[PDB]
Amino acid sequence: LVIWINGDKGYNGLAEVGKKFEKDTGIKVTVEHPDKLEEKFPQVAATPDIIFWAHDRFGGYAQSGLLAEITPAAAFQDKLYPFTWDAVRYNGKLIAYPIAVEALSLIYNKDLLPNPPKTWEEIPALDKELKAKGKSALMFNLQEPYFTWPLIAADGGYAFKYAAGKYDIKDVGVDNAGAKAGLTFLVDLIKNKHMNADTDYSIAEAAFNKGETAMTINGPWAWSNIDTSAVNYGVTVLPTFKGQPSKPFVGVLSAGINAASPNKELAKEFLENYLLTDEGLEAVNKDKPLGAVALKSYEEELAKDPRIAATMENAQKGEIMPNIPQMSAFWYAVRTAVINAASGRQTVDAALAAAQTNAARAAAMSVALASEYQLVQNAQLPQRWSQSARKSLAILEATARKEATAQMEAAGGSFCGQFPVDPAFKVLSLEYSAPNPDIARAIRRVDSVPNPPLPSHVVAIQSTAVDADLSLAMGVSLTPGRHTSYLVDARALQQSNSAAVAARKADGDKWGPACDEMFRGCRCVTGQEVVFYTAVKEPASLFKPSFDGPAFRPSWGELSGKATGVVACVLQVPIGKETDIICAEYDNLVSKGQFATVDTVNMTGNALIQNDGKAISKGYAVAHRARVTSNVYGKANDVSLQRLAETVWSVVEKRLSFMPAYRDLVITEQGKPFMLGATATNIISLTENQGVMLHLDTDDGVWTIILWFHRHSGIIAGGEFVLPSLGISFQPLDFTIVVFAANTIVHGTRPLQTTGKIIRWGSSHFLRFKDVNALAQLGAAYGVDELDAKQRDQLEEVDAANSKDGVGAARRVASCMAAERKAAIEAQKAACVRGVVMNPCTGRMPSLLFWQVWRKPP
Ligand SMILES: [Fe+3]
Repeated sequence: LVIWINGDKGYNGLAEVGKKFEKDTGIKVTVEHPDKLEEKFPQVAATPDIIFWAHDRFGGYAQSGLLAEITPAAAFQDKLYPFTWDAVRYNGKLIAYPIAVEALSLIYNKDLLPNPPKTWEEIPALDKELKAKGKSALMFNLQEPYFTWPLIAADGGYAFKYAAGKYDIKDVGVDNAGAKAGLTFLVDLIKNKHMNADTDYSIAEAAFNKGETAMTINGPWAWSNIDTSAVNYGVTVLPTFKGQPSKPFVGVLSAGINAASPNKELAKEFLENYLLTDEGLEAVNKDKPLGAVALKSYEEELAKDPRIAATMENAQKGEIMPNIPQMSAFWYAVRTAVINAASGRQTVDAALAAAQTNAARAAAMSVALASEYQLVQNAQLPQRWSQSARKSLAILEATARKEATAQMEAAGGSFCGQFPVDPAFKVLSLEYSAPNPDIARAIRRVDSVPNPPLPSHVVAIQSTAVDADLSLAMGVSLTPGRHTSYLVDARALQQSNSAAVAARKADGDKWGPACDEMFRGCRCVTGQEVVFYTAVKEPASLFKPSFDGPAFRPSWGELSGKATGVVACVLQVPIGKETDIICAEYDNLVSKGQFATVDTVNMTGNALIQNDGKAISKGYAVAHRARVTSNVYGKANDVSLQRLAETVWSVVEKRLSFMPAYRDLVITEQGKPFMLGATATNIISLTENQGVMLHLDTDDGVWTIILWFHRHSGIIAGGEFVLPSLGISFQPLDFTIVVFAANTIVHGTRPLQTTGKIIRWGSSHFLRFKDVNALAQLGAAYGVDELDAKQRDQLEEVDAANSKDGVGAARRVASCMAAERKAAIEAQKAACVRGVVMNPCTGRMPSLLFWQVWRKPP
């Protein structure tokens, strides 16, 4: 049993609970507190056995089938308050165990305020009295609607209408009279000087803990801090409004079991019998406060503390937070409404009118986007496969193999350019000659060892008929008679990915002994053109093929009941006109200073570096400046970048016809202007004789392109590109390109040592989706073509400020532009503007595309 829980909880106490579990049963409990837990669970669970989080996010996990249905006996359900069970019900089924209950309360300073107001209506009078002594009645975080909603909801008003175990995303309750009344009262307190419309979390928490305000509104997480102050304080029921209870949202900390866990009946034993007990929860409570708990017996003990009783009281008068993803539409719309109404930028009536309409609209769009993503993940390539076609293609491929074999006889061997290719050997070092100003040419194998065999989960395809089947179905067309296709068992690929990551961690995040051991089992494919397909078995996983898709009849029976997908392809580009163009643009952009140094690696392309406050258009800072300062042609670098991306993309697409289909599928109309030309590339890297640790990428597109070329002569040892879960590695020769699914295939580059002046230039062409989303969003807010003018303006205003009042005054102006840009992006992001299609579950692109289902019934 592996359990993840947040770092601000009592995990060591929960680890003690796990220790009492390993004594009675011979089962160890290991408790991690991973960072970024909110988002890291839905990313990894899609591909711990127990997860500890607020119930509201578990509805989303349930929609994605990341949780097990919990089946407690009605005798165990009686140990817990019934509302806490509603917290953990998605679509009629129980999806987690309730642990703790949490809601806002009224917190008051006893010395300033022995009898706290029962009602909101007596607060302005009470602020009068307090104002005499230079103190305020009430100060709380007005910036986040989680805090102001209790008041707004009191007289009616709700997020989404609950009915028949479901939230109706179309029925928003922001706009009614009850809500208007509540918000009107809130802004009235501001317009009568009682509350300051600027007050946030920190301001309110400072003021109360120093004795400047009599009351604050906060939750149990805040008690610790007050405990360190000179304040004598209580915690009580929230004030009523028009005689109704303030209605705060209730968050129920819950424990859900992973749907992909083999450990279901022994996590059920652990949580029902070792944590949900008085000694179980107290163990955890000693480590860290829980506030109110769901377990009736222990709650009765904690309720002896008035603060805890007050929490449960406010919780029972409140509303349980909807466990659906569309709460984000609700929150953003209401946050804007409250900020506007409180600043006088809108009438209360106008603010809630717009919030209602916007939330409804955004909630609808998010559902539309979820259904569209499914069609993206399930989309098929234009059909070229047929039994006649694959037979025809196999003949053609078979003819090409005889030709290549005759060429190989006539020439005395196999060659990639001038480099001798012999798969009996593994190329550990190699020599390049630079006889002219063109690219240095790979000429001679220097060091070698016998070439390791393929690992057992990777098979070379021998049959031309099978070659044809995959080629047609997968949009791959490698050099006829001069390539090798491989099939990789999908389960073993995922296991080997984890082993590779483990090795890199054990080596201390570098190429060390564990990575080297793996490398020694990697077979060399230097000088080869190859493709790897992974085959997913029908469940009857890291990869998500739809087994409801159309099926083809394979000539190979072993493919039946499986789906294939392209995970990697190595091309050897013949030195010529395209390599001239590509290499020239690198040289142009290097000379003209258009590569920015980053976290090392140089980058160029259509970035949006938000850390640069004054950035408001596509490209790195040097690119913004070159458009303005040039005295010949302002778009020159943009022309050079587009030719660079398009020439690489063209060379790749000749061989891999799925690539344009992937481009057309994932780039939205709003994203197209921010790609480099008609490609799926928006960022291009450049490295000089550099290795990189084994890793998966996370926030890139489905496939990434990597290329290399060489400048002077000399010898390179090491520097192989390694794909350890595919069991292969290679030295880049004249112009090697790899196209691969970098979010799902571990990959890295070993350190190099050189003799002579030789430079190996490496370059990744990839889709960094955050930049294209932010830019698509800026395009929506300002107009695509207006960005250049805005960039030109913002550069002048900042230079003027720097030229007039110094660096600090300039960075103040940048800071101003950043906040304005941030506001514009946020509003478009909330209106669901996107540059790319993304998994709403993961916030990432799909793990692969264009799965083909094979079935051979008899
Ligand atoms: Fe990478």
